[PDB]
Amino acid sequence: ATVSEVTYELLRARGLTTVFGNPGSNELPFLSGMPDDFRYVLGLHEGAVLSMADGYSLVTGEATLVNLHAASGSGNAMGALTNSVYSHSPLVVTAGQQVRSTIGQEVMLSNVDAGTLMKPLVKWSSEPTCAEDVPRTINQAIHTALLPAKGPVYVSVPYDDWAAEAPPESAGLLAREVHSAASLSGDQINDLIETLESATNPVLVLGPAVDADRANADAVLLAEKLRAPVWIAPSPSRCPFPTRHPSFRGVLPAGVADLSKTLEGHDLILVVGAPVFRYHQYVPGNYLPGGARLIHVTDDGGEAARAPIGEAYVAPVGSTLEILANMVKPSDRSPLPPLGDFEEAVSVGAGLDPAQLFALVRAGAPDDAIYVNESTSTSDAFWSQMDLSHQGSYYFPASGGLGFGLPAAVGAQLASPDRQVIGLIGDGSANYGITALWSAAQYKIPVVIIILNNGTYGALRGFSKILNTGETPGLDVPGIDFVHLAEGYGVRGTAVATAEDFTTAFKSALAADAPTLIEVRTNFDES
Amino acid sequence: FQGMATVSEVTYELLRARGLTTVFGNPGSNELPFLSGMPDDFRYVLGLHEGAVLSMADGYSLVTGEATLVNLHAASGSGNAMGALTNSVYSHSPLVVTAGQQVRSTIGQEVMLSNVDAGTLMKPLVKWSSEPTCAEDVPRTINQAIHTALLPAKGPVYVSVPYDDWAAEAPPESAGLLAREVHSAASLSGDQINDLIETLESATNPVLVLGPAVDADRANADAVLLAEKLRAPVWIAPSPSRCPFPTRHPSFRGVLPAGVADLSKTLEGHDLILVVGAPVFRYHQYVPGNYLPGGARLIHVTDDGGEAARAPIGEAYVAPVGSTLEILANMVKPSDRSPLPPLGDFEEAVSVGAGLDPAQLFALVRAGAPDDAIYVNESTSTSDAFWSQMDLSHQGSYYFPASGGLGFGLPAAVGAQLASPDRQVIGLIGDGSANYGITALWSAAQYKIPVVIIILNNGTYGALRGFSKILNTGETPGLDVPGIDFVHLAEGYGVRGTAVATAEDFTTAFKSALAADAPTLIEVRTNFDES
Amino acid sequence: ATVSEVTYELLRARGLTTVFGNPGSNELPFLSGMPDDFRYVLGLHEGAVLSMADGYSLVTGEATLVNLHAASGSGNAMGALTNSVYSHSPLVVTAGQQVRSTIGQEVMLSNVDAGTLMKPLVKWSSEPTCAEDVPRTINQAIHTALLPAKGPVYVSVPYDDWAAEAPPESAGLLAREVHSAASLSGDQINDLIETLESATNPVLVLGPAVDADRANADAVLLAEKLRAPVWIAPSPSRCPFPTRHPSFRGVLPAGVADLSKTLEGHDLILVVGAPVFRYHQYVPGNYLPGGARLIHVTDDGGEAARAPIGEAYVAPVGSTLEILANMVKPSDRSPLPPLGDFEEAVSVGAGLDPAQLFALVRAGAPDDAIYVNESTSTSDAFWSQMDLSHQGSYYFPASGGLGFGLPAAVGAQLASPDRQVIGLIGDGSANYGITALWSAAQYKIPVVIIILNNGTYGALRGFSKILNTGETPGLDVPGIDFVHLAEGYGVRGTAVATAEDFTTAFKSALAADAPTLIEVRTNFDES
Ligand SMILES: Cc1ncc(C[n+]2csc(CCOP(=O)(O)OP(=O)(O)O)c2C)c(N)n1
Ligand SMILES: Cc1ncc(C[n+]2csc(CCOP(=O)(O)OP(=O)(O)O)c2C)c(N)n1
Ligand SMILES: Cc1ncc(C[n+]2csc(CCOP(=O)(O)OP(=O)(O)O)c2C)c(N)n1
Ligand code: NA
Ligand code: NA
Ligand code: NA
Repeated sequence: ATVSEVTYELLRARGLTTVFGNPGSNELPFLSGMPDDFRYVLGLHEGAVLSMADGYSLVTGEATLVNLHAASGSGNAMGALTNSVYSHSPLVVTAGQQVRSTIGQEVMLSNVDAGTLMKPLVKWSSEPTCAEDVPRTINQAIHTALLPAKGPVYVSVPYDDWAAEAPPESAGLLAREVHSAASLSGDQINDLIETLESATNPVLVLGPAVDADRANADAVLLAEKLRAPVWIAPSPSRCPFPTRHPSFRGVLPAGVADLSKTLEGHDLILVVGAPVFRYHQYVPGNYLPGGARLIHVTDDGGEAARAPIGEAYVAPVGSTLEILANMVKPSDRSPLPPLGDFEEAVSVGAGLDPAQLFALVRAGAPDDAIYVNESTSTSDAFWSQMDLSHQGSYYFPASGGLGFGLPAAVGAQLASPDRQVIGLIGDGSANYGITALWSAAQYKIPVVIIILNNGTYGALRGFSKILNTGETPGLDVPGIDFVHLAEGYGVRGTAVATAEDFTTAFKSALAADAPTLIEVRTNFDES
Repeated sequence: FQGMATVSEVTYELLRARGLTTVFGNPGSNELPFLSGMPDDFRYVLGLHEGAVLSMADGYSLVTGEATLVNLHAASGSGNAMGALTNSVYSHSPLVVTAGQQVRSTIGQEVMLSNVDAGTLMKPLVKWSSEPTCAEDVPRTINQAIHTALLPAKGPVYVSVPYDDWAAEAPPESAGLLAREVHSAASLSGDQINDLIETLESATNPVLVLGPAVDADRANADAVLLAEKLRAPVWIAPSPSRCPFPTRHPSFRGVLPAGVADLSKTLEGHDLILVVGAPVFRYHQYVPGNYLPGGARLIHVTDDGGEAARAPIGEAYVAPVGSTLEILANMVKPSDRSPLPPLGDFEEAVSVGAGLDPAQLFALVRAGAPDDAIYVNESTSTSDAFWSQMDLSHQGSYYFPASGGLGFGLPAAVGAQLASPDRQVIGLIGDGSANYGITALWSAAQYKIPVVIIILNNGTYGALRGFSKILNTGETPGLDVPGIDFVHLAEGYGVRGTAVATAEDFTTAFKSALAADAPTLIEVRTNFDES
Repeated sequence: ATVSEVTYELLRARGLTTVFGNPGSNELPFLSGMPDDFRYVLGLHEGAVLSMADGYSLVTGEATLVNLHAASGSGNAMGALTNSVYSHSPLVVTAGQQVRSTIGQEVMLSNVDAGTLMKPLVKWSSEPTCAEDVPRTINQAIHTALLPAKGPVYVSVPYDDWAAEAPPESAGLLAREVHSAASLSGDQINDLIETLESATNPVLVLGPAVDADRANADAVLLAEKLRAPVWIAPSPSRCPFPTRHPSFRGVLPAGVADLSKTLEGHDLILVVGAPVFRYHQYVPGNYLPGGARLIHVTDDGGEAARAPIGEAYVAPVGSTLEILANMVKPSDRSPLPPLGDFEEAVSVGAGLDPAQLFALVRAGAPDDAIYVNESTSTSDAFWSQMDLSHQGSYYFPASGGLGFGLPAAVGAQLASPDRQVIGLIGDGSANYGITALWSAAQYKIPVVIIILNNGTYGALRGFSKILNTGETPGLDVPGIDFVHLAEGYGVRGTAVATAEDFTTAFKSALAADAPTLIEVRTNFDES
């Protein structure tokens, strides 16, 4: 058996039968041995490749294989790889390397220190020391990617290694499983449940790891038992809670003073499956309101260690929430009132207000749509206006690395055969991942992409107000036709400027067997 | 005192002092405080994508020779530029890349848009990288960054600055920083010359192999004079990124093949290989055999000590390529050989197919294009065609990505053109390559940069079909890129584009494009040999 | 309140009141603010300091603070720090750095990239970006060091930072706790207990994490229930099991072929709290014997991912073993017979055979002595001849980094007020940590150090036989008088070459209230 034959038998064994790639000189020898039950998904650009892989991974929860070209290809993906770290995405990224004997002379398409290139992002990286060790290195890469705290891994393989004889002890590799402890001490539970039934006025703050661990329902049950309001942790990348449940209050602001002012009056903040906290704008003050204690539950030891306040429990979010939800006593307090009806959304301007666009999307879109959002200035509008209740209904770049949305939408859709993925991309964001449109065309991936085109980097105009920087060079991106870009990559696109035309183009796009792009002209509030 | 200056005011006074008045950027939360203090004599060039930004900066740098400033956003923006940065390393391009970082007190908690270990992110590419330990040290860190970028062996440097540092009071002793110069020894021992000239006048049949650093050091003329004096054939070192010699000079023989056995077979018969301004060697395809032909000794002259150390054969001299070549050219004795005959006429260029053969397209480009065009090439399968068919005779006439990192060509062309007020830049980009830097077309449109971009569209990754023959890998997934309209992409970014499939229509579209005051794209349908 | 005042209030809060150090220019400002309830332990050499800290940490289980000097001081400790990684030792190593404004100009005693210097060893390293962040960086360092998988952390602090005003939000830091899930799913248990009661002829292989988690008793109960033989995993750094219990069989050989041949006949290898496996000598072949499946239980996800065979469970070793021990059914199989008598130990030679010296040590030493071993060629002798029956009775350098033994003995003794620590150091090993004798003298630490002096690097003569390298330069270390070295550092020393004189010197040394060193002349088998 060759290193290639054993590696492929192993990827199949682990469910990595979808490969996202942009190929090169040094990866043809890997790709040549590829079996017929595997599918290769080509992207024209490594950032798109990797972000497509990321979206595919987020929807499935499964590890996902990426194959990139040398240093130039791996480098082009570093920006996207940041999002994978904070989204706890088990991408397994393999890179082709030049013939093993020639790397030292730095011949053309040598990756010099391949283990260093992708640090400090990836949890783990290896250039195996010999062809023999390539299969076990890939086994270790996969187990490592799926180990709490989940995350991306990188393996650089010299192209001549694939042809080498595989080591005898490789039937051994296939058989390997690695399990995580899926709970925490019985003693440590009774402390959590005492503190919860103790609290006079508690609040749940929920992060992406609740959505990742498919614990939306157990979060709901725990909010019902405590009659507790529920906020989403700041800078959210996923939606961990039904947005029209009585307990839902929205997203905490990502300012230190602003977040503590919002939670004023609560004696216990229980934060589940989020860092404490993913602040953004620098607005200094108190982490907590007076007379408040914070309990913190996370898969990520890094998150628990680096928090500046609180009592953390490092444990699986799924299990913990399931246990607490099924064992806390219903409280005395009255069940919470139903939420106000959705605020009314008028539009005065040449185009649509984001608030109105999202209300039109709510009315038109399937009950079980998946929304891949990368529309930086429209957050307040989205949350005040969307009705999400399925697991896995919202994805946003977890480190605000732009060029996630368009590609992640395509990848999410490929993973989601019976759920409609709708991309809501700004005109700025779309340019970082535009070539993923070609992949949707080629592989007939029926995504809907909505470009919110306000002619500007809106969120950066928002910041030049808070930072008193004023009229800075390069806030404006005028003169982009996204219909021309879509047709350039073989995707059918229409431009739209009124509610009636949008409702039409959207109803149409949801019916389509093919990728569709709608360019909406949107208005930016210049206060 | 009332002579109180901010870190921003001193940094800007310094960038002006050093000629870095052109800034390439894609902005973010953490860079607005830098950009806000930017003066009026400075120009910001926005790119929609950091790889495009940085490749534009690279092109601008290659034409001028000067250090060039880039400003990127945090970890996500810096990471998007790692691919492009590889080309900067092998092209010895003095890019100074600054990145915004989150407020200094908040980086440890890893708040949103924290770069965690900013110094590690860009290793091992950049020669040098710093996150200064305080606001006070930001000006000197940037001074050091610039001197370091321009120091043999030239290359890219990275500085991550927390955004709150710009507003901090600058250190007292900063008039001192401006006054700073750093000079490199621009020559080598008199004794060491007489060894070079003895070995050269010794050789019964010597050959010059020339690399990018001859073009970088503006030594094209002195290389010519040296080839005239030795009546020596001149080859370009393999996997060239620049053209260091006139391609229609008597001595010109073309590009050495980038295989070990193939290169040594080509130089068979020569007793002295003098390699100037190149690694030994930038091989690509693994074709094993002898590094040198029988009876041959290799002299190797390079600014780069790394290149001299890592070479697997040869006697190297680490010295400035410019000076060395100037000295040798002016002091070697005319040899007892006949001056070399003029080159044959250009081979004839017929095209059988639905489109143009690259050899015919390049012959049409030769006939249409000004004497002094600059060509930015990123067309991987068309190399033999280019060299057999182009008449390059001026410094700085050819750029190709120095680590074959694709997404250099389109953006580097735009940047090269911005730097090149009196010379037409012509991009020759494949349909594959163009997608890695497509957004640089927007920058050309916005800033009214009169580049001509020729997409050679053969519907495929041609050079990878070339490789699946040599590597016996066969029908591999993802060799084909069908269903892309570059005219639609150009018009999408506000560049005027036409598609063309015959010599008559190409000659027309090209004559027109060269007259334009605006970026123009010609999509040529080309033929790929499947037999 | 200054960064120094808050840092000290925090170290006290966390029980880090014992500080091991070698001081310099850049650490005086930290040390000056040290309170009276704290003790500083000076070592003359950073390797010794850090190995002393390691020994102190191993006996207590607690995180332990080290303070080193700049790049030259930190560099001198890199070797010792390797042992801390593989011994899962929560050392918190702080280093002084030059004044923050002057680091860039690389003035004298600048650490250039302090975060890079100690990678890839330490789990985690920071140079805080400002004085304000120094207390939280140290809080994060501590939590990180104690988080499964435990290990060393490094923090470089510019000396001017200690004097800076501390941030408002510092009462917050003190209050912080981080707990680990101290168990694993009820479902995942029933799989373990089925597989164990299933097996016709199972074997326990035990590693250092059993001793670290104070699970010696529960390992015993589980071996009694399965009437199972117990081996220690190869290259052991701790003793996880009573050596005179019926089930005890010794240490597995650290060769691939040799280990699988030893376990031939077993259908289930359960490995608890060790890597799979810590091989040394390259003796190639089959990882497992035919018809064998390996279950692997570890706190370390790194250990579980990189293993080349086995079904791994990443979980707390203490809990797991306690659960299994209390819930597996007693088996049909006959209770195991009492062990063979200790083999006879005669000596023909100018000195003692190691086997005879260890039998003299067995007879003379308290039931509950702690042995710190760094005697590379004497392993077979130690295990065939010692009666260890208590938690924390054996320590050996976990990456065979020499210069652990002498210092770890001193540190172990300082931590161990009512148990006698006995160091068994070779003449080779002793030179790497000799200066720790000074620390024992200064702080009146009643360690007993036995130098086994065979005039040679014995284990390297052992290897030049297996590697057919022959008479290699530098196998011999003649002309060293350890009595002169002891007295040089203010420790009482005697040299000894017969059983009768050893029994005398040893009886005397156990009576001492002061460090004592015995140099025994030993014989090396050149066969
Ligand atoms: C790779 C990368 N480059 C730059 C940024 C900075 N950035 C964040 S918000 C923003 C504006 C994006 O514009 P658009 O998508 O149009 O959103 P809008 O604010 O207009 O709703 C930019 C450029 C980033 N986060 N990531
Ligand atoms: C960033 C990057 N990804 C992948 C490669 C591998 N590669 C080498 S040539 C090539 C095909 C591009 O060819 P194209 O521009 O279509 O020109 P042609 O081969 O048709 O002449 C690719 C993808 C690379 N060099 N750089
Ligand atoms: C820091 C370090 N350097 C070198 C070695 C290699 N080494 C391992 S065993 C050994 C010899 C030590 O001999 P000694 O302690 O006298 O014991 P003996 O072999 O005679 O039992 C050496 C040099 C090592 N393990 N650690
Ligand atoms: Na916008
Ligand atoms: Na092509
Ligand atoms: Na010895």
